Amino acid sequence: VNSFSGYLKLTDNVYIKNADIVEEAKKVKPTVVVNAANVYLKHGGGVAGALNKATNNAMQVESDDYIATNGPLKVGGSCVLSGHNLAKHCLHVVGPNVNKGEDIQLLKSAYENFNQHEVLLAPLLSAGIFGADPIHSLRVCVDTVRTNVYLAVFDKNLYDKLVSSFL
Ligand SMILES: OC[C@@H]1CC2(CCC2)CN1c1ncnc2[nH]ccc12
Repeated sequence: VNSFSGYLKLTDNVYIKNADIVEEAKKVKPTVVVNAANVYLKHGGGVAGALNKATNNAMQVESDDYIATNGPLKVGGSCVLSGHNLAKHCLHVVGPNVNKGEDIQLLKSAYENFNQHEVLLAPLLSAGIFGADPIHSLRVCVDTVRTNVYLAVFDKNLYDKLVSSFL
């Protein structure tokens, strides 16, 4: 039993809800919140910009030190950093950005990072400003993640469409 509330159950382990991931994380304070990151951890817009603003830019400060030490992530890769005031840990995961020409096949690799954590609050990777089809992002998530994932979908039109089209 965990403290996630109001989710629709899609499969044995994947749940989905219409919610702002920032407000969800502040309420639940999960062990792991997933960020929709880029390889430079420049948290400018989308989910990443929203999560960072909620930390008063502390996420960006920590991220810049991480990059200065380790260099950029790989597309499809991830790193674990602090969850600041939002969660115990933030898993920064790089889904492909279709608007940069990145291979959509790397989306499965991105979701595989979730399997290293027993429970996560997460967005749909590569959705939104990353330019991939959110219906596709959901299918890959369901077919790749085996740990317990609670998906926060920002757009009502998307959320209702995601639910009504789910196979
Ligand atoms: O697939 C990620 C989706 C796609 C997006 C562009 C249209 C809606 C942003 N995003 C979010 N998902 C959950 N919580 C969020 N909080 C702030 C942004 C955000």
